[PDB]
Amino acid sequence: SASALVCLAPGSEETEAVTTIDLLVRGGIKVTTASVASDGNLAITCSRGVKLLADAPLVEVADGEYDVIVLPGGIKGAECFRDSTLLVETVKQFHRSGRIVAAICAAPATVLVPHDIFPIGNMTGFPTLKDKIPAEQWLDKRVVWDARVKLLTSQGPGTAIDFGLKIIDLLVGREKAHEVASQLVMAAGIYNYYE
Amino acid sequence: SASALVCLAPGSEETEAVTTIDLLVRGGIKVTTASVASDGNLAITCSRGVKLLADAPLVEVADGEYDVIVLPGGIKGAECFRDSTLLVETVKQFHRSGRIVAAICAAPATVLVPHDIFPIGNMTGFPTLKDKIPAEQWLDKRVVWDARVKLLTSQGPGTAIDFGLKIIDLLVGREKAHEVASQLVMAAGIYNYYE
Ligand SMILES: [Mg+2]
Ligand SMILES: [Mg+2]
Repeated sequence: SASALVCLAPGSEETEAVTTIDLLVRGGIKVTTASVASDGNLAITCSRGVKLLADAPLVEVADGEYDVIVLPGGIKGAECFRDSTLLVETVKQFHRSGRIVAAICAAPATVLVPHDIFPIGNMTGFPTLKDKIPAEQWLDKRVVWDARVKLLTSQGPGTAIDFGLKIIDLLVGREKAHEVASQLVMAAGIYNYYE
Repeated sequence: SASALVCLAPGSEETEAVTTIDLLVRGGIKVTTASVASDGNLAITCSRGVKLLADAPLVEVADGEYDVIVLPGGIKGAECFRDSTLLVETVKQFHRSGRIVAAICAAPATVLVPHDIFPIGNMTGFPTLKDKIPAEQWLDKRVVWDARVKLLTSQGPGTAIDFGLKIIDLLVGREKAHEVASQLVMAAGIYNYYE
């Protein structure tokens, strides 16, 4: 029953987006990808040229019943998100309605901080952009989950597995996260949800 | 100047394919994606439903002068590769002309073994498919580079970074592989090609 709205824009980071989508599907989460292209185009060219088809334009699915909204990074993709009134309103509405906001890489500093969506809360993002996250909020962790504000953040292409697994934990739980992790041949430095 | 031909078929594993493409581009390698087993259609639905647009049909690019041919996994995609005469012949021709064959996940066992492409090569692949690789050829390692036959293999979605980085090391050098690795925020456990 859990569901995720994964946003995509021209210049989104394709490893971040695709890894996350794949993991969520493996976790039994229904995924809808939403284009935030300004014209509604669904055929998105990502930051390294990968061409990815979104399922729907954001305006058609933003009001949907999703448990989490996911913001991939990629500098130009994140700038598109920042500059989209609809995207920002949608993020705010997920937060205000008690749902989860998940953002990786460039997205925290580029989207969340300028719009002051989370004035209180811990967050991370891509490390070269750490001076764009307020110092009292920054943590240098692969994933940061601040349950007080239901904000999940993560750092870069290489933390996309950690990020996706944490979304699975938050939507479906530890058993499913561990199950998905066990499928991947993941590196020892990524938490695998069993103790 | 280095270039790569990344093959895509219905059911290819999208994290494996996309992570590899992204890393290669970050390494300064020109990447062409080719659809296989689709009668020329460029829209490829991957194993978890991610839809990619390939650059060209394989038949149109198979005789390009790429330095490496990359075979993503995903069991259905790898079966399409196995069952495509053009794919198999292209892989053989890359090898005979002194170029690299790179295969991940289901691709070694599904494509390389049944066609006896590398009959005494050493190789890895997805662990649950160990029984599909002749016992004397199997290594259980995140990445295997058999320099004698120019065969690069790797294990799963979670080894796609390791796989892509070794391609960069081989085609454009260790310093570039480290530069790319340093961009990613990689997990502990993955080799970063530093000094
Ligand atoms: Mg503040
Ligand atoms: Mg044999």
